Amino acid sequence: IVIERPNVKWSDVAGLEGAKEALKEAVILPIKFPHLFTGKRTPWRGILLFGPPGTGKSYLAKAVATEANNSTFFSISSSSEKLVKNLFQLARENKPSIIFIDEIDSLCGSRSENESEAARRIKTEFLVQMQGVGVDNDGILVLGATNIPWVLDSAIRRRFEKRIYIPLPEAHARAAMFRLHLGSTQNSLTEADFQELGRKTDGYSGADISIIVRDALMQPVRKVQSATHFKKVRGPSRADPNCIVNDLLTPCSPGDPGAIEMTWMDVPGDKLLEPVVSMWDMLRSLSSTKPTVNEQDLLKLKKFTEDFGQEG
Ligand SMILES: Nc1ncnc2c1ncn2[C@@H]1O[C@H](COP(=O)(O)OP(=O)(O)O)[C@@H](O)[C@H]1O
Repeated sequence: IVIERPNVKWSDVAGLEGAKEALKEAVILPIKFPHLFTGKRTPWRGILLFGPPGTGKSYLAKAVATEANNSTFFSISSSSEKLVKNLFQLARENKPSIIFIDEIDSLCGSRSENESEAARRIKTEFLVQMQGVGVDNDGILVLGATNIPWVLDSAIRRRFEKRIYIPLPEAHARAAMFRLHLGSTQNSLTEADFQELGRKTDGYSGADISIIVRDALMQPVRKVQSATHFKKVRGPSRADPNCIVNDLLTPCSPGDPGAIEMTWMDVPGDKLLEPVVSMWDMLRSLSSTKPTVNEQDLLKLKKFTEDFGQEG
């Protein structure tokens, strides 16, 4: 449904050097330098991003969605469904355009034979759109995401000539994801800290880490809400940062010199000085969270890789 353009720069996507290049070569260059991809170099029709969950598929998708030079981006997902015909339409009308279908593994059921009457109808609607009588020769590419690609139907799988794997982040990659998600928020983690976190999250996916930071990140909020005492520290003016004040209030332990008796209720709106997210927090946040992506994922996944190679 969403017909937007996001703001996820390659920089934000950590790791995935090759995915990045592979996607530049098949999506961005053909757009910028059309004369280069004519004749025998017509870019592939559909790319299929696949691999363990939370490794970057959807995310990376938005990356190309931003790096698409005004080349309108269309995104749909698992959700009278002739609206498929309708999607490709506005797409051809606005070429060059991209189509991203998250978790394409939706329309299928190649395990326990999950079968529906008209879902067999929904598939073929699009399964036909791939060629089109009125050739969509246009600069239109179809992106497909999936964490369970083997359950895919050869019918669709084989309309994606170029397929890309999206792996579990390596060390350096993790570290950056910690710094990235932390964003520009007040904290106190040193480089050596990120690297140490990177080393600790061995085997975690990118979504796992994001789930971690989003938690630790909320640590200074809890401390402020659940506090019982507040010191009276000195720090930047809430209304004008470059003007220190010796007036701000910050939550602190009852057993601390300068500890006033009162909760956030009393703390004025513009005198609150929040704590900085710390390494002790991220670690506590890391502990109560364990990697989900087990070897089966890569196991039944390694299969698809070998037994299907390209041409799907
Ligand atoms: N390689 C990555 N770089 C930065 N963030 C990532 C990466 N992979 C996953 N994430 C995080 O997880 C989310 C995207 O998950 P995707 O949508 O990548 O999961 P799927 O890959 O869809 O399971 C984003 O919100 C992002 O914060």
